[PDB]
Order: sequence, then C-alpha cells, then structure tokens
Amino acid sequence: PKALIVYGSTTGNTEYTAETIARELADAGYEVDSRDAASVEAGGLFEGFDLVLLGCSTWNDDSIELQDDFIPLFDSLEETGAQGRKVACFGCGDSSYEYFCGAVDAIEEKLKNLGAEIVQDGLRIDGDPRAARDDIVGWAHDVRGAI
Ligand SMILES: Cc1cc2nc3c(=O)[nH]c(=O)nc-3n(C[C@H](O)[C@H](O)[C@H](O)COP(=O)(O)O)c2cc1C
Repeated sequence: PKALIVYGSTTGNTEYTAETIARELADAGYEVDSRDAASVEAGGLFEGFDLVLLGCSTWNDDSIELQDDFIPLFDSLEETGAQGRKVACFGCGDSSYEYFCGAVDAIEEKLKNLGAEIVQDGLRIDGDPRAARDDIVGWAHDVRGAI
C-alpha cells in the first residue's frame, strides 16, 4: 500500500511527528511519500494513494488557527481527491490553550464533509512529540490496522 503524509510544521514538532509515523509505516511495508504542505499543490494530490495522513499544528487566532503552510491545502481540500479516500489526521498543540489541537478537529471535519473515510480518531499531541514517541508509534500501528 502507498501512503501520503502531508504536514504543516512551524517549529518542527508536527514534522518530527510525520517522520515518526512515516518510519512506522515504512517498517510495516508501505511505500510512504512524506511532504511538507509548503511544497505541495492541492489539485489531485491524493490520486493513487491508499492512505493519506494529514497533520498540522494549531495557532491561536480569530479567523484561522491552522499552521500557515497548511492553509492553502486546507482551502482547496475539495480538489485533492478526498472522496472515498482512507485518511487520518494528527497534529501538535498545547493543552494550555482553549482549542487544544483545534487544527486536527478542523481538518477531520472538512475531510468528513468532502466524503473521506476517517479511519481512526486523530492523534493530538500535547507538548514535545519526542516525549510522546510511544503514542505516535501506537497510533500509526492502529491506522495500519484500520486499513
Ligand atoms: C503563539 C502560539 C499560539 C499557540 N496556539 C495554540 C493553540 O491555539 N492550540 C494548541 O493546541 N496549541 C497552540 N500552540 C502550541 C503549538 O501548536 C505547539 O507549540 C506545536 O508543538 C507546534 O507544532 P509545530 O512545530 O509542528 O508547528 C501555540 C503556540 C504558540 C507559540
């Protein structure tokens, strides 16, 4: 199976998360394509992928709390080929904030509205993902199993 991992990361937490997930998948036998949201084009992004994992950090704001690099993707999610696609979301945040990993909720909700198949509840990481290594690995483990 082929998996696409797209992440929006500002300080590198979600990026570390994405790489950890990517390794787990790889070791399981998937061909994984991991990409920074800043370098992708939305049109047909998901074509040909068996699994798509989208991740992004959350930023407190009155309009849009998504990580800046992920915004363009999010705004054109309807052109990615999400209908009937098996997907799962992840993101880093901080429980000291009102909307803890609110970006995860937003992405899941929009994917659900576009007809994607959410395979598992999103991975919401509080603080340093290097300290949540087990959680990431375990979650990656569960999404493979839901596929
Ligand atoms: C100014 C600021 C605002 C933040 N706002 C939120 C927030 O609304 N919700 C959340 O869960 N985390 C929030 N966080 C924490 C970031 O989402 C958290 O640091 C995350 O690890 C960053 O991930 P990244 O390196 O992949 O971008 C904020 C952090 C900063 C510095």
